[PDB]
This record gives sequence, C-alpha cells and structure tokens, in this order.
Amino acid sequence: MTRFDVLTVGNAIVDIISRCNDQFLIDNQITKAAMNLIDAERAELLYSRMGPALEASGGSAGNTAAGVANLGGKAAYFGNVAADQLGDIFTHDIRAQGVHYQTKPKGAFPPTARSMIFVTEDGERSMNTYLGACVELGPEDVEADVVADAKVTYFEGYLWDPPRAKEAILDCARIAHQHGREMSMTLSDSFCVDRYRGEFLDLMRSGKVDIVFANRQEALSLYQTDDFEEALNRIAADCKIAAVTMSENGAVILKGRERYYVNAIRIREVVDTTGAGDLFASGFLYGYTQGRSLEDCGKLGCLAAGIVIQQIGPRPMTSLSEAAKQAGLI
Amino acid sequence: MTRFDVLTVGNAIVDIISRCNDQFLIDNQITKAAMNLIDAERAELLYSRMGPALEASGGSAGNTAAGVANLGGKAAYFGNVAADQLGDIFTHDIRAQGVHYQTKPKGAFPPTARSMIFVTEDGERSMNTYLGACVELGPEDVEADVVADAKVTYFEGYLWDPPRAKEAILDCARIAHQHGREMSMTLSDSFCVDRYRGEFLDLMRSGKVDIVFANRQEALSLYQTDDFEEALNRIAADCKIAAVTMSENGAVILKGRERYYVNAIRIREVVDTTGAGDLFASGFLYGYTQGRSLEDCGKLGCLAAGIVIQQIGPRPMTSLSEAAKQAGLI
Ligand SMILES: Nc1ncnc2c1ncn2[C@@H]1O[C@H](CO)[C@@H](O)[C@H]1O
Ligand SMILES: Nc1ncnc2c1ncn2[C@@H]1O[C@H](CO)[C@@H](O)[C@H]1O
Repeated sequence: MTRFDVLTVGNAIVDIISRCNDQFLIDNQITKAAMNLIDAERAELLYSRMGPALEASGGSAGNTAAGVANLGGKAAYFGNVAADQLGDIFTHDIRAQGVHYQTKPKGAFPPTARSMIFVTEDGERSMNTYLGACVELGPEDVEADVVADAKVTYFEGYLWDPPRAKEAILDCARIAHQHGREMSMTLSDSFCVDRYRGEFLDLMRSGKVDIVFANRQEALSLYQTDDFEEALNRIAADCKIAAVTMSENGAVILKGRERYYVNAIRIREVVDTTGAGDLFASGFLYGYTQGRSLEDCGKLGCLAAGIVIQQIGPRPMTSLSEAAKQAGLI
Repeated sequence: MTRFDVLTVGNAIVDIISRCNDQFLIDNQITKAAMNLIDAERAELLYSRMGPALEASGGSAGNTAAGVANLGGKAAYFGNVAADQLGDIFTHDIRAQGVHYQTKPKGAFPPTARSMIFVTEDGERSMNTYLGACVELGPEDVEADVVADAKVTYFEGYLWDPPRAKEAILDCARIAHQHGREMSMTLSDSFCVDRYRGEFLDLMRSGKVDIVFANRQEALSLYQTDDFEEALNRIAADCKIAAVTMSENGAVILKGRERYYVNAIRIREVVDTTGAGDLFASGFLYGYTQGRSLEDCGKLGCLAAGIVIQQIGPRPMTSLSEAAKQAGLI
C-alpha cells in the first residue's frame, strides 16, 4: 500500500473567467490559446478591460490532482498561495475534492496568483497569468514523506518560470526515485517549451522524469520540427512513456517501440477548453496507478478531457468515476 | 433627461456556489429555497462542509442593476463591500457590466459578504448569507444626485436585516419623490416578509414605495393568507403597481383594478434558479423606464428570468438586449 496514487506540484492559481471575441485578443496583444505571463500592473489593466467574470480554482497541477481525486484516486498537491481570500478559496476547493493539501502560506504578500482567462466563441481559452505567491514555492514546501508515499509525482513545465520551484522539483525526483516511485511532467504550453526546451530534454534524458505529457504543438516545439512523426519518434526515444494528445484527433501513448492510439471522442458542444490537458493527465495517471493497460490509461484521459471542456471552469463538477464506470473503464 | 433609468440598493454579496443533494440541506439544518442568515462561525462551518465551488458576484439588487444594464438601460447601484479581494471582484463585475458603482469601502473588517448557495438536482437554490460589510451600509452612502437623477429607485426587503440601511432607504424615498421619481421594492423572501411584514405594509401605504415585486409565497406571506386571490386584491389596494411572479405559471401585473397576466418563457432546462426574481425585476423595470405597457414590462421580466435560470450564476452572461430582440420584445 501507498498513501497516494498521484502527487502533483504546480502554480496555485485562481482563474478569473470571462467571454470575449477574437478582436478583443488582437486589441490587447493576447496570444490566443497560450499562457501569457503578466506583471501586477498588466493584470490590473486586463481586468479593467474584462467583462463580468466567474472565479474558479485552477492551476494546471491543481486541476490534475482534483481530477485524480474525482476519479477515485488518492491525490496530494504542493503549491503556494497567500493568506488571503483567493488563497482561502483555492485551499477550500482542492481540499473539498479530497486532495491532501498542506502547503503553508507565507503571509498575505505577494497575493495568491490569478489568471485572466478569456474564452472566445469557439470555446478556446487564452490565459494571462500573474504568478503572485507562486514565486515563493521552494524546497521547504516539499513534504518528503508525501513524495516517498506517492506512486507518481507529476509537475508542470510552467514551474520553470518562477525562480526556486525547480529546486523543489529536483528534490522530488531524488526522493521519488529513491523510493522506486515514478516522476512525470507536462510540457504545459508551446511557449514554455520555447523557453525551456533544452532543460526539459535533459530532465527526460537523465531519467529525472519518466512519463511526459504533451499536445501536438508542444511535441513539435520540443524538437522545433514541423514533422509530427519525427516528434513522436524522438519523444519515445527521450523518455520511458510519452502521452501525446491531438485535440479532436484523440491521443497516442508511446512506450519504447509500442504505440497505443486512442480514438477521437465526439463533442456535442465545447463550452470552454480550459483544463483539457490537465484532465487528460488525471485520467491517464489514475489509470496508470491502477495498473491499467496504456490504452485504457489513454481512454480514461480522453474521457476526463472530453468532460471538462463541456463545462465552465477547469475542474469537472460532475462525477468522473461515475462516467468511467458507464464507459466500462474499470 | 435623466442620468439613470434604475438605481438599485441592496446587500453587496459574492455568491459561493456548489451542487448538493436534498439530504445535505436536512443534515445541515438549511431551509430549502430560502435565504438563511448566518454568522461568521457558521459560514466557516458550512464552507468546510461544502464541495468545490465557483464564485460569482451576487446580491439581489446588484443582479437587478446588472440585468438593467445588460438589456440596454442605464443603471446605478448602492451597496457596501470591504477593501478585500471579494470586494474587488464585486466592484469589478458590477462596473464591468456598465453599472455606476461608487460606494466607498470602509476598511477590511467586516469582510465583504458571501452567500453559500447550495444548488440541488432540481436546480433550486438555498442561500446561506453572512452579511459582513453589508452591516455598514448607511445614510452616508446615499449619492443624493444619483437618486435625484434616477427614473426608478429600487431596493431589497433584505435591507431590513442590517441595522442602518433603512435610514438610507428613507432618505432615497424622500429624494426620489421630491424629484418626481418612483420608488420600488422587492419583498425578497417569504421569511423576510415574516420578519418585517408590518414595516413593509407601512412603506407601501404611506406611499414611500410605489411599485412592489413579490413571488407567490411572498404575497401570501404579506397578508398571512392561503388565499392567493385575496393576496392579489389586497396587494393592489396597498401599492400603486404590483408585479407578482408565479414561477412556471409566469406573472401578473396589477394596477388599481387592472390585471395583466403574462406567460413564462419555454425553458430548455433549469440549471440554477438563483437570480430569477432579480432578473424579472430587471426586465420589468427596463421596460417600465422605457415607457412600455405593463404587459410588455411583464413579458420582458419573464424573458430575463427565463434566461438566468438556464445558467450557473445569478447574472446573465449572454446578451439580454439580443434575446429581447429575437423574441420580438425590443
Ligand atoms: N503559469 C501557470 N502555471 C500553472 N498553471 C497555469 C498557469 N497559467 C494558467 N494556468 C492554469 O492552466 C489551467 C488550464 O490548463 C487553468 O486552470 C489555469 O489556472
Ligand atoms: N441577505 C441578502 N440580501 C440581498 N441579497 C442576497 C442575500 N442573500 C443572498 N442574496 C442574493 O440573492 C441573489 C439571488 O436572488 C443571490 O445572487 C445572492 O447573492
């Protein structure tokens, strides 16, 4: 027995969500479908231009941990908030889902991170993130016992942006591997890959990271290639297991020379694509820590991803375990 | 030439919204479908038992002002928040909708009001409100010029719960009538009517309030009768205009001896009933200040109410002015 199936580690963020049109993105120099990093002043400026919004707990790794708990897995999370109302909200949501979350705030300032997410009529999301208290996440926030007791530890590529989070992750990898556990990462965003391509490859090649998540764009960007087949071949050579999502074209899971394709789920209405990749990882890692085939892990991933894009907010409000059972994923 | 069509005055609240079952309400002694007032400690207790939530600006009068702005009217709002993150969200949302909002916060404690709203599978909402900063709303928060320049000033029955808000409302009535404008109120909630029925009747009979909004239960409650026909006849005798909503049975508008019955719109499906009454008042008062017939004002209320119950959150995120056009009402 282990205490946890999946520990995740990431930027603790509250999402501020509003609808807009494509012209709004252009007028404001917001890169569509990307994670745009912003300072405190620009956050205020974008907020002043934004329509009425809804707030929902987010953060890539936070969403993933919540999705694992929703599916019936045992999940934990490390991530730093401030002692403020947004922090109280984040703390509440993730704990209310049954995730172990014990990272202690370090005061009220800087405040808890927010991402201004503009959702266009096609359901695509464009995020604009002020990292706030996330910049504080460091080695002191690693609960060594938790990493040791977790079957998989999963972290965001996004964590290379704040300064000391990488040191926490290197500690995680050491502890995880000392206990025969596995490490996993997501590439997060193509622009993040642009920033850290070489460091990400080295994490993979040195064996610090075992299982890598990417979408098509991130995989292309990792090798700065336009040839998807080459990207798949190279990613398979660089890590133990790769799981690559291809939007409305499903997913492919790679392990050495084996490839497992997962068919493209049909979506009646896309409300908001926020959290799709995060919930793919939830379904995959839940499957993986239950000992399911790689194909079934892929299927569980696409199931969760398909559900989250049919609602507002990045964490499914319906029962994923119920959906998985109806789907025969057991 | 007036500056505003509708000024509203109410408790400035952020909604904390979560799904639950009927049993949860029973277990927690929450009165289904009512506004339950709670202290700080009970708010924390209920929060600790609530599932993951979404936050959305609320407040009955706040929602009504937002709705009037959405339809294309010119709206203002008086309501008190704290200088905290929840207050910043409230301030942002109402201003982003184009509502004039200039009430000044009076420090960080008490904090901005929150309502824990539990939504059952039938879409009904049961609210649990900690008034926080709302207790500080008083005569000093009346912008005399705004009241003078508003066609209708509308306020919540809910304002009789905090101590000093009533003095502000009496000032509004004096100013509005001196300038030849009209006063309106909503009865808010059947238990609120239980608490203040004598005060409310005095407001109506003294002519401090011209137009009264109520649902069926509130109207029955005002006269402590089971006889709805008697409730309508009496309410017509006690105010200049009454608008009484009857849920799936629509509404009835009463002026002296005139009655106009109006149908509810056909609902796709009830998601969350929060704000239905507030948005009925938005549509009615929008129509009213545009000089529409009483029947057309009823029609606009039913449309607006009908839209809000088909989404999460109490303030329509789609265009009410658009929907009014497509339904041939504008
Ligand atoms: N810099 C970031 N680091 C981690 N997660 C982020 C970042 N920016 C946005 N997100 C999260 O991505 C999630 C969807 O993938 C959103 O809920 C949002 O909170
Ligand atoms: N005491 C109160 N006063 C005014 N509005 C309230 C109160 N409690 C809940 N509400 C609001 O009622 C709205 C729905 O009518 C919700 O959005 C909620 O914020």
